[PDB]
Formats: sequence, C-alpha cells, structure tokens
Amino acid sequence: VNQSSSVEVSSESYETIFSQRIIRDLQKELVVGALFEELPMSSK
Amino acid sequence: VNQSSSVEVSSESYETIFSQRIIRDLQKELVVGALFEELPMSSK
Repeated sequence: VNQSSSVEVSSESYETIFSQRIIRDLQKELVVGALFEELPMSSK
Repeated sequence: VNQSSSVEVSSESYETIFSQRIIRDLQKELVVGALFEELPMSSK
C-alpha cells in the first residue's frame, strides 16, 4: 500500500513486522479474595 | 445427600464434620465492675 515507489508491495502484510509481544494494560488489581483465612473443611 | 454419584452418604450428618469450638464476640468490656475499691463489710 505504499504506492509511492514504482514497485509497490503486494499487501501490507509485507510492510509490517508482526511482533508477538503480548502486551497488556494495567489490569485491575485484586484485594478482596486473599485477605481472609481458610477453614480447611474436609466434609460437606 | 450429595447424591451425584452412585453410592451416597446416608444422612448428611455423616457428611458434616461437627466441631466443638465455641466462639464469643467482642463482648461488652466491663469497665465499672472493678474500678472502685472494696470495704470488706461484715454486717448489714
């Protein structure tokens, strides 16, 4: 799609480097779940 | 109960692990019972 040059590439796939960094946003942190303690129940 | 599988416990009492732990709340602090001294009386 850069058609400026006479000999332009077929797709934009060939004009792009697909890095595979899997970036992520700040994701809501979690507090409520771990604060408390467990009663290892072993029965229903 | 927990009747999901062939083979089930009979009463759900054979399920629950009854505990014998007893718990009492924060329970009103008794401030004025002992603040003051005693006159050990021996008559009305």
